[PDB]
Amino acid sequence: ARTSVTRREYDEWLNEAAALGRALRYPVRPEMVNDSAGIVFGEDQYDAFENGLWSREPYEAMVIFESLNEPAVDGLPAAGAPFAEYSGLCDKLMIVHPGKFCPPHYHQRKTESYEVVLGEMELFYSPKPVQVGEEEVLSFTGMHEGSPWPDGVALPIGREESYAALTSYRRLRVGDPKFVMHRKHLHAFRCPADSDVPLVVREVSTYSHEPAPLPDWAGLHDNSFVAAAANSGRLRTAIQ
Amino acid sequence: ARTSVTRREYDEWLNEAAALGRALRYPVRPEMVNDSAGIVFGEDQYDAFENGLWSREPYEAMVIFESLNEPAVDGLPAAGAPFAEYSGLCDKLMIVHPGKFCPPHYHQRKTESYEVVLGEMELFYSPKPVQVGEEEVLSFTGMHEGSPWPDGVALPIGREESYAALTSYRRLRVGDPKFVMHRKHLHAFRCPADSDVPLVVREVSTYSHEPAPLPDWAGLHDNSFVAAAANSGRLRTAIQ
Amino acid sequence: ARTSVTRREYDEWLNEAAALGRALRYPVRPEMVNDSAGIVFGEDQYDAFENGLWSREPYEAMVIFESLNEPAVDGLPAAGAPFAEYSGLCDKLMIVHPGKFCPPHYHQRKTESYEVVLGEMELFYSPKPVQVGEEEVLSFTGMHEGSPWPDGVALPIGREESYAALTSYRRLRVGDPKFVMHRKHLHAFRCPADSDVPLVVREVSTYSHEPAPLPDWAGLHDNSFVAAAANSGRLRTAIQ
Amino acid sequence: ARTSVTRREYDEWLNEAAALGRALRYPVRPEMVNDSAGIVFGEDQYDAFENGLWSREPYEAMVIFESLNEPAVDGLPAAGAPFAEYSGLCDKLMIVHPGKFCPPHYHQRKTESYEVVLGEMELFYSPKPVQVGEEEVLSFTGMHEGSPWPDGVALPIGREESYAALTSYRRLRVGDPKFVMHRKHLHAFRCPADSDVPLVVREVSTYSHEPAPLPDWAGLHDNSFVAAAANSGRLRTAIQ
Ligand SMILES: [Mn+2]
Ligand SMILES: [Mn+2]
Ligand SMILES: [Mn+2]
Ligand SMILES: [Mn+2]
Repeated sequence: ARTSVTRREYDEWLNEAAALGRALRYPVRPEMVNDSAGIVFGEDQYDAFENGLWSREPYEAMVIFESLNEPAVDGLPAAGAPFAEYSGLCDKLMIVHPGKFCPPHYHQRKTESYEVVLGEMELFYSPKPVQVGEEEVLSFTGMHEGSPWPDGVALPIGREESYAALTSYRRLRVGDPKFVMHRKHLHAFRCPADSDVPLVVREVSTYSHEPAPLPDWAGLHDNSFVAAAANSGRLRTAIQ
Repeated sequence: ARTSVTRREYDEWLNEAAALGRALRYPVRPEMVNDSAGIVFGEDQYDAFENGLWSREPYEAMVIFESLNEPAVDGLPAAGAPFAEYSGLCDKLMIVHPGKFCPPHYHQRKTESYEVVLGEMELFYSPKPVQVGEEEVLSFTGMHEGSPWPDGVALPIGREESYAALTSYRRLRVGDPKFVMHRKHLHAFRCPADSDVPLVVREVSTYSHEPAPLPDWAGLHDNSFVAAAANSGRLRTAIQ
Repeated sequence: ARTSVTRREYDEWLNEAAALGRALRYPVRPEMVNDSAGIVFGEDQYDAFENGLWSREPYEAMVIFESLNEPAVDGLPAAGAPFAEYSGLCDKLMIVHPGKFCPPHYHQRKTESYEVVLGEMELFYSPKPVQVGEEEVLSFTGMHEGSPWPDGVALPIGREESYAALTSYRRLRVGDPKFVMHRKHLHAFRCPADSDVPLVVREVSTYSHEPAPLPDWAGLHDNSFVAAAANSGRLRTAIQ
Repeated sequence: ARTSVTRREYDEWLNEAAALGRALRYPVRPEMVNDSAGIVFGEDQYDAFENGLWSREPYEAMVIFESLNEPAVDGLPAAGAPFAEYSGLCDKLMIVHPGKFCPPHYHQRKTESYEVVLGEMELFYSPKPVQVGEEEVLSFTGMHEGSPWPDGVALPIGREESYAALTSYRRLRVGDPKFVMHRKHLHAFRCPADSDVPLVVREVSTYSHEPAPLPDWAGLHDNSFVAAAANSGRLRTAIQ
């Protein structure tokens, strides 16, 4: 069971990913292609590189080039500081290879939108949000129900369970309408294992908190993954 | 002095603009190409169509295809409703022809980011925000100073003044970093008059209020144009 | 019945076409955007501009940006001069708006290939080549049969006849294999009248003779259009 | 000294190259992505894979997706068969990684054109053609002189000499005019070692003879590489 990705493996992975992005017209500047864009969700997932990203095997891994992550604090009424973290502007391109996933997780503050740039995205999610604290929350459009998963979705071994709660399915393609994923909703997507290209999608969402706009913003955790193993990973990718 | 755009003029304008968008890989669906995307800022500006969009003359006009404008209310703490309008997710592509402008204006709630897809964008703005009400506002990164205007920027006749306060300049190109324009800041951009293609840019910003997420969101005006004439226009484009 | 295209009409037509080209990644340099790229096939066809290129009306018109047209004479054996004209390298992008056609014609020397860049191309042609002279010609792969025309192909009024001989149909899309159109074959294509974007296609073919590589190449006519009217046009477009 | 490329190495190499192609809008169909597109020029060059394609090391290797290679025999006068091989239509996209080369070689029949799709191409060539046989050859535009090589062009070890005769230099970029390379001219290009993306270029040339349009076309060799070692390779790539 591999426990890390080699330097060559990582660089080629993010270097191909970077060029594929620019071609697809995304402003990926070298500053952004770094030892953090490449993500492996868990020590169990480093086996993704035992056969390669073109192996078509079910693993939790991806690359994320972030071009923007504006807090949007400036100009906001002082009385809005308490809730300023539920706002903000994040823009990032994500690259997922055939068969690979972006593990089941939900965000307390972040609300995301998806725009397929290349390939097809099989989105999985829970139509019901999670009750984060006894506090009262607003409603409006919520998350619709969606469709039944298509047959044959191979899930990473040992993470089979983390997908249970994500009953709703959705197939987003290039050209489709923008898809909104409200905070507090369990989501996860994958690139069809039999894809001919890597899934590529522009994520326009609210601020991305990653472990100072405001003092109370200091190291906030906004990523909550079902499978605990995934949590010990998103933090960084072990590169030899 | 023409006082409206003919049906053919408008359709060709938005239909070229629509195709140009899809080619540049923006998800412009026909639903979005409507009698509203095409905007003429003021009765004084319908003269843009006397010689055409490729006349290279200084006029205030543009097309905006909006793919997303999510309120981001769902999942927000009830106690955040008062400030929920300062958040939200808007995604739109804008097309500005050579010599044309997006008139001087500022938003009280909206914070924008720019990503040049095609061409070059000559951004003009005021380094100081405006004092909207006696209420207290937050700070953090603010707006940097920028550079002096390049010589020879022809401004639309009769609107010469509205650009005065926008002393800071900036030339954003394809590939450059995401450019953030904080709310309360006077902004305005143009496509260089001697351009060979239309300027095209992806605007990722906070919710765009246009004349119901929450009761108090009912018909909110978040667009404040310097030149009053521009105001009586953004509302709609007179098409014969 | 309009008998010419105005300067603004022409410029806007080729200027939108030019930018759409670069966006689709075709090397359209300004030298190429000239008073010749825009083509109207016959005086009967200037009525295309009566309602516009977005009229969706059946007319023979198009724009052709030629990036290459190499004779490929250098390095060729002296003994090959007689047949050097059937060789050469031409590279051009073509833009056809919804409902418009590229009139029925055949080339004696030129053999073309099509690559759909944007939109869909409805190709019409004759499965049998024409007997040009009593001279003996070679064979090999020839032109396959193809399919029946789909219902509802509106043809330009008065040119209805010139399409008779082109019984074979073919719908080429972006991604499809390269389609080869051998010389001596009657062809003509159009952009589906109900298209949402202009048809755009990369034509890679042999040398394009337009009214000196070799003395005998001096002003050669390699374009032979069925409808006589089309012939007196391809020469130039009447611009006011 | 590695003497072959592993299955995974090969696949990932061509799989990334294939998707990069489609993104840049080239019609790369799966049939085209095969155990031949990936090319290693010589057993001395398999060490390219010891550190990877992103090693930035000087090696002779590349991938070539061929979409068209029409003989253009059909419709040609019987009396033209002797010279039909100097004609034809080849269309292919080529992918060269940072620091890698396309070894010095010349073609007796083929004449090529280059169009940079992505990156920058540093083309090297000899301004004088080679005298292939006592036969007489035609002339017209020939090959201009060009420029001095830029300092610091690292050449693959052991092949340093094969570049000597290619004294003329040229830097072709996206948007530049079509570049024509006449047959009988020694050429070779590379992607700048410090490139951020792989060089990608559309090669539109005459028929590409690879070891039956006409009987005398049977297995013709039109590729003549300076370094002998390169010749024993282009034939096939050793994959474990
Ligand atoms: Mn997420
Ligand atoms: Mn604005
Ligand atoms: Mn033709
Ligand atoms: Mn060659």
